[PDB]
Amino acid sequence: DAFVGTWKLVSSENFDDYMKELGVGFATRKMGGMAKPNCIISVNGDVITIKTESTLKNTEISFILGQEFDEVTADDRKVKSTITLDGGVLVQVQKWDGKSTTIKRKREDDKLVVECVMKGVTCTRVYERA
Ligand SMILES: CCCCCCCCCCCCCC(=O)O
Ligand SMILES: Nc1nc2ccc(F)cc2s1
Repeated sequence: DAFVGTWKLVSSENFDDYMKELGVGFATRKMGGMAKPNCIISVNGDVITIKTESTLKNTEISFILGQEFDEVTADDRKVKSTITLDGGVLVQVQKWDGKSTTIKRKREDDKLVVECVMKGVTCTRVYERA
């Protein structure tokens, strides 16, 4: 839709603080902090696939909107994820050990804007088409 494409990270704010709030150790934060991943979003019927590709780590999720799925995150959390579409925004929640984090993906002008929230920390990551 508005989301389908190959997207390249162009900016990131507060990502280290976000990872620290998730419990990510220093070595992994160091790897994440200057990563510039691509995000490849595709849809086939009911099923959305989001691939994240980077030099040191690739991940992939496929899901149906509103159907919970098990996910291993790039920092090796085992989470229960649910993604819905709300006013054009893809809203993902990950739940694990009584905690939660939200990742909201929205299309704004030329950009894919990703807002990641854990507790008091809000990180914003912007991608543009490859
Ligand atoms: C090897 C690098 C691993 C870095 C660990 C990052 C922690 C996972 C949080 C990812 C949030 C998704 C952000 C996005 O799609 O831009
Ligand atoms: N597969 C990958 N997912 C992420 C998420 C964040 C990041 F900084 C690097 C990577 S690599």
